[PDB]
Amino acid sequence: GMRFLAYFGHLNIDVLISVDSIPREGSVNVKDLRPRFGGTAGNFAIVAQKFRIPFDLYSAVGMKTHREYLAMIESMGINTGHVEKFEDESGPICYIATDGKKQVSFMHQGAMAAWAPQLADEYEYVHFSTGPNYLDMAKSIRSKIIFDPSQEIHKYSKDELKKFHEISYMSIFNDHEYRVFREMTGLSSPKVTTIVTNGERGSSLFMDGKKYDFPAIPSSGDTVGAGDSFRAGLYLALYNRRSIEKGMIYGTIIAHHVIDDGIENFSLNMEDLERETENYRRMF
Amino acid sequence: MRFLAYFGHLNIDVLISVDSIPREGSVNVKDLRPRFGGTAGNFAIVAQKFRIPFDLYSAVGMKTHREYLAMIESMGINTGHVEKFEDESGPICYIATDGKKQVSFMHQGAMAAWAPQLADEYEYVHFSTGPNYLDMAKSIRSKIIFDPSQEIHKYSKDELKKFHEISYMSIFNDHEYRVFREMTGLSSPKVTTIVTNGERGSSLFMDGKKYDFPAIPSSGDTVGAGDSFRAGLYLALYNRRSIEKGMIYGTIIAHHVIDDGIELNMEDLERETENYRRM
Repeated sequence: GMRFLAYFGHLNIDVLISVDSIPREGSVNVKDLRPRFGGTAGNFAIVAQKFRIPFDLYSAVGMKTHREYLAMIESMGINTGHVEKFEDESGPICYIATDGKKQVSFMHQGAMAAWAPQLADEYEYVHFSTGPNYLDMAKSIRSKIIFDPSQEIHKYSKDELKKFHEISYMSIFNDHEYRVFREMTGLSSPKVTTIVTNGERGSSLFMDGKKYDFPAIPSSGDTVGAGDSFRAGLYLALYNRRSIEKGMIYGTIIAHHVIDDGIENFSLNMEDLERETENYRRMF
Repeated sequence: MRFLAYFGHLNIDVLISVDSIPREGSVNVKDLRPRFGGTAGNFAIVAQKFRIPFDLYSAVGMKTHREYLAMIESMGINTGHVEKFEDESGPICYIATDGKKQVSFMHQGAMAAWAPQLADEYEYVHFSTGPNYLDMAKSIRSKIIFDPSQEIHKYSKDELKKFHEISYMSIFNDHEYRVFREMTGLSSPKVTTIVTNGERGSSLFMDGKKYDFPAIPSSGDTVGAGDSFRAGLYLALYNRRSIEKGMIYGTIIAHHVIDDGIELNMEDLERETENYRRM
């Protein structure tokens, strides 16, 4: 039987290393050390799971570093059957040294660089975010493909970018990545329906040769994973067979609540979401 | 009464290899691997190969040190006096390297939450790196070996002089001995003192004399060379040999670990020791 969504991304661990001053060379004392479990797949999964959106998470992790992350998401009821587990690898893991006035990130792909993804079953939607060899999978399947390259926009050639975009049902970018895309490809406007997020300011939808703007709801809190909350709202709409406008609004409202409340203490009933969505729609 | 209580770090070095360490932003990690080390760890590994009876005193955070404990336990090293903090991580050092340059981010973690208590009576107590061990040292009647190492700077002028005066022996590398003399204002030692100087060997300051022990020409991994030397020193002390014997034992064991690798018969050591004496 055909499933709803296969979602491809990273289950990244950020090791946050807080120091007074990052030196040029030599040692410095770590004031605070803590991990943050995230990445493109992880942040989506955690929010999407809270809404009971069906999805098969596709990723690759190194068991030298990712045992606790796997245990956490599995405890939330998230199926890790399509997450490749490399016993003698570490990663994806990023060591982030910070003083406030500077930041240095040491990114170890590890397991994600070792992975040869294979699409198991047939899906209505396949979301390709960060990771290896996605265009080879994209080309061969008949699913509605969402192209979401994020920080990996630079690894694709001009023809790979135009190809992946043209075969996609929708492409998603942030403001910077859209400029890089247009520039790398030579496309002035999108060939397919395209979402361009713009952090605190909101997001835009390029569709039918027109640009529709979705202003952000004022928020105050942790913005880490706000894009993934937004994507979870989009899929909530798609799952319920709602309009893309509805999906943009759902994403906007959900991103806002997760920033303000935090995903742990965040609940939201569909009745509120729907009322808030029609209010938003009438106002703009 | 037990032979030795050895205080130090069970340090995990997270070696992060990159093509170039950036001023800001990200960089891809070419190679990522752990190295289990520290003063307590490197000593414990070598000392256990010679079956020297010691009680390792340390503090580790279970968030990061479970595979380290696993390794030393599989070598037969008892971790009964290694404090195990469930909520803490560390001691752990994140070392970013590009060949030309290096940056270290040291997290004491469990070592910063440790309040050491000395359980049994010991003949020898070796205080290397960790908390201010002077409060313990003051109270005990054991033969104290003061080995401040990279933490020489944390002790005040009076603390350095005190710890040194109460010690049976003090041990330093060349840099730490300079630091020691400048902070305390002492031109020469007050108690028997060993000063190591890598490839140039080591010196024993005893009875107002300096006895030089040139190193045995080696080529290999120098990580833990000083800790191997200390294991040879305690091998002679365990077998009731003289200090001169310990210096030679240390010079030979260090050399063998550099050349032959960590992963020696007592009769072989006794003959090699005799051959060292005759140049």
